[PDB]
Amino acid sequence: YCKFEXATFKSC
Repeated sequence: YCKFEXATFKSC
């Protein structure tokens, strides 16, 4: 989660 949620540093 937060960093690298699947795509890249996004969310949180």
